[PDB]
Amino acid sequence: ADADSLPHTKVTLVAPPQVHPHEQATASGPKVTEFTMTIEEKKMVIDDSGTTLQAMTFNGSMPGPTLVVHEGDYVQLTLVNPATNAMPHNVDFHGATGALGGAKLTNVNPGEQATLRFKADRSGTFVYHCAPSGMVPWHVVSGMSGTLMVLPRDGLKDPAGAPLHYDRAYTIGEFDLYIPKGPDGKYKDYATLAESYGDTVQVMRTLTPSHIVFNGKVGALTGANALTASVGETVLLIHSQANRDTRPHLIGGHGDWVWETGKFANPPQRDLETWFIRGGSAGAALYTFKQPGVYAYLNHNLIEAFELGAAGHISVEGKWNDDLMKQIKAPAPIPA
Amino acid sequence: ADADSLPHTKVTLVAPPQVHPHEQATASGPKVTEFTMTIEEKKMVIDDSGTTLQAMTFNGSMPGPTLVVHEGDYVQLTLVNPATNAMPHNVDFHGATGALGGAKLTNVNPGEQATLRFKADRSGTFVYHCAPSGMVPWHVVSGMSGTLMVLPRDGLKDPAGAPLHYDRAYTIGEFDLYIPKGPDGKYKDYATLAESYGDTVQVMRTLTPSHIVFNGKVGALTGANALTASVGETVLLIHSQANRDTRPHLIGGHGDWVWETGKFANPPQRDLETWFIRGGSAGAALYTFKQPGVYAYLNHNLIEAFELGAAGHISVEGKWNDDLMKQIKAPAPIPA
Amino acid sequence: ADADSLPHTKVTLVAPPQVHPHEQATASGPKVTEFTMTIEEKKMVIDDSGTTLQAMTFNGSMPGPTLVVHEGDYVQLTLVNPATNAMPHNVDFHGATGALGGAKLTNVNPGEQATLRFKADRSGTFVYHCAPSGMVPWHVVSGMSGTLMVLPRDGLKDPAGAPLHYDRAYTIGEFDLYIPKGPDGKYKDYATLAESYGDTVQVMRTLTPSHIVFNGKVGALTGANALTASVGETVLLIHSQANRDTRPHLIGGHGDWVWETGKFANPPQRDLETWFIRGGSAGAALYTFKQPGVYAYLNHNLIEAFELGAAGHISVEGKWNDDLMKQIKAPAPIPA
Ligand SMILES: [Cl-]
Ligand SMILES: [Cl-]
Ligand SMILES: [Cl-]
Ligand SMILES: [Cu+2]
Ligand SMILES: [Cu+2]
Ligand SMILES: [Cu+2]
Ligand SMILES: [Cu+2]
Ligand SMILES: [Cu+2]
Ligand SMILES: [Cu+2]
Repeated sequence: ADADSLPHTKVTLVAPPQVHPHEQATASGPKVTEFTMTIEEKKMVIDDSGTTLQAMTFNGSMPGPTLVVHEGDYVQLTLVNPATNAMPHNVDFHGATGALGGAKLTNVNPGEQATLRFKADRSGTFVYHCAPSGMVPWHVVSGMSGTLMVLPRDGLKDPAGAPLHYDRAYTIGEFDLYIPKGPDGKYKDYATLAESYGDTVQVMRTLTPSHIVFNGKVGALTGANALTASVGETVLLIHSQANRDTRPHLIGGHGDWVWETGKFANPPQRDLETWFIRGGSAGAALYTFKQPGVYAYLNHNLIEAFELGAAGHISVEGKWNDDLMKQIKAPAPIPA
Repeated sequence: ADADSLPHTKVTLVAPPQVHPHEQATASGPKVTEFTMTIEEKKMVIDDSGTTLQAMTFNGSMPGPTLVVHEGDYVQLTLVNPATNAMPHNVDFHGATGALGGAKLTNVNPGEQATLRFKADRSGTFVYHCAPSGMVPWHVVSGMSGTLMVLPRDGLKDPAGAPLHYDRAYTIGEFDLYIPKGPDGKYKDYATLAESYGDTVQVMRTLTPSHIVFNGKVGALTGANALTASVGETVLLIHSQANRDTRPHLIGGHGDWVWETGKFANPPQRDLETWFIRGGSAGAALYTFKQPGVYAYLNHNLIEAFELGAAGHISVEGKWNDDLMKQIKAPAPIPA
Repeated sequence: ADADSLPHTKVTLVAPPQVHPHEQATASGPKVTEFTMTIEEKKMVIDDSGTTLQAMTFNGSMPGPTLVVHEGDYVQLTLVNPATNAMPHNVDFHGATGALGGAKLTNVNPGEQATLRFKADRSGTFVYHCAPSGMVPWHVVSGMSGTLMVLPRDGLKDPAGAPLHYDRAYTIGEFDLYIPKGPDGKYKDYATLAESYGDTVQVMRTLTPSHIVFNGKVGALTGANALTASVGETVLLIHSQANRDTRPHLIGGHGDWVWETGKFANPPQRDLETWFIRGGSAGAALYTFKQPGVYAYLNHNLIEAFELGAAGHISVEGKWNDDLMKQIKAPAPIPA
């Protein structure tokens, strides 16, 4: 079980909301799984009015990509901070043990890279985020977080030990954003990342976000970018929030099996209407679709969802089942 | 199990905080349980200073009445929107599957009605609320929500499978309200429902409620309207919050058995001091009273309870038990 | 089991973050455990800029000391309100049954004392706090709360019934503070406790704390006051929040066994990254350290932790384990 003598394999990451190909149950023994990520500081448009955010990312996306391994594997990560960036970064994995999650060993300035290895000995969905000494909250709320999923080697199980299987996995990162407003009542636009600092920290101290978005912008998971599924398919919905609580709900569906604290050695709860992800954690839910149609997935503080942006769509094909729900009489004039 | 061939029965609903008569464990087979609700838009007084709210309700109350059925039954609801109302409404049941909880099939304008049927296949306490496209948060925080309780056919059980029974059930809906203040520092009073819209949405965006009330007003469950019980009685306390988290506590008592996520196929937790209802869900707790006296039931963010209004009273008759608690020496001067 | 015929023993309390000496598993039968606490109203400095708080305490500390007994014991407490204080106080134990937790029987004015006894029949960590009629939120957020820990007579157990043992226990009280700012943008300093009242209640109503501290001040658990442990030691971390939610996280570690609702008759959850303490409750977590180094323990809303103060340090001695984590390549220039 000395990692230096195990087989090494390289994985290619994919952008959210997809998750890279992987096995659930596996017959493999432990290995060293190698990953690479590159930091990207960039301005982005987060809404339909042109509001911008001076963002900081892992691999260009919010959230960063999901990494998937099995309990007992070793994660080997090369973190690259290109010289086009202006700030120093690092990475803290909540799934790792020691040295502030690895943040003490991965401090890279622009133009540097570093390589860390850690044993993934605990199963579950865990957050990873940047955490530079003295600038922690700002790097996290500007985009620097993602999920590491450590599956049990035997796959997911229900409370009685029966196997659970998913057909598709989707990853959703939810981000509370603090965009300053100027004296004319409009959101401010900054020329550089450093310029946004001072106004931004003052808005963070009110504890009131201007916007709360799934995957980088208002409406990111709607229209042509909605998630897709069919009747009879089982989906795994991974949800991460690295700084603030959230309470996910699928309108028209449920959480058939949910790990709200996200740790797969504990039994899941069933039939949930709305579950709770603690700020600084990732959780997971399974659902098998039984009816076709458009579904909304959102934070069930409804003001956060519909006024501030934390909502997305799932578009599901198949045949309608009148035994589960039926319109007995359509809307019509009250009888006189 | 085709609902068109099952026996149909009509139920008469009662106003909160009572719950309509029902069986716990039952020997009946599945049936179609028919209900009717009528929407009422009305101005109400929510506090002792005369502050009003341009409210929207189901059946005239906040919360709407609790509906009770058994797992495997079908719920058939006729929703009536009278022509005295000004807005369109609908209903989303978190306990149902498909068509946005039934909201896509129940869109009624003033002067219309519609009838929906759905299978109640999952046990637990679930929220139901209005959800009109583009106006969701406003209809919910103005009053439009209630609870649907789906009991297991065998009644409630503890973690080891032993039967649990309640003598009385009470339903509490908790509502975060966003009442705008004018330039003189006083709360505004609006002539019509539509006029309150624009100021109200601006207060919702701060995420800071002006008031947080149980059942429609500050002090609704105090004085002559306090809940009542006696020593040795077991009560079921159902608590719903359709938009914001809350953390219920019984001062002087406990939660003997609690389902905080509200889903009866999961084992309850015991001996809780304070539990947690996620915004967009209903939960339930059982308690057997052992001491007489006045008890307070409240949201244990104490500022929310005592400054903003989220607190109520339970008045309990019976005999005091000095083995559980005894005053050894009453307040007296410190000995010199 | 008549408490008047049981053996009585007096315990001497210690200041947080330590906990008074006690047994875990015990062969003793029930007893009456006697404690004394004295109230102290005092001004304190809570940060490095000189900001003061007109505070109210139990025994001079925030939080008050942790009291430890075993399930079935009786707690006998003498509460003393010295005549140097200006206000009336009392105590509500969430672990007790009846008379508003004992608050109806312990109303002491300055110059008075009173003695209460109650059966500790439910195991777990429970909050105790002051609760004077009409002034409840203010006495609690000014400092008046602590934890009562009721251990099972057989000690802590895992979900399968296996014994769990801790080598050290630490108690952390987290306090949301509402310090008013004057017209010059600086925090106000008050000559007396009564003078702070009116400005303070207005800040409480915004629901936005100015500061959120562990054990009385920003940086209380850092530097020479950091908590200490060694590799291989198992620590019990007790965390109380009497008014507002919090979400504890150990950077570089985990919660090996956690009771987030704090009630030891329920099975713990394992491998948690971040857990959740409901406002108005205390919870507990166990962790066995595997790596040496400085660890941070904090509220994982990172703005609350690093901008408002809710963070502390644990300093751990021992030998580094490269099989759990290893730096493969230190930060260096990207290869060209
Ligand atoms: Cl919804
Ligand atoms: Cl209380
Ligand atoms: Cl952290
Ligand atoms: Cu960074
Ligand atoms: Cu973290
Ligand atoms: Cu409506
Ligand atoms: Cu809903
Ligand atoms: Cu007091
Ligand atoms: Cu309390």
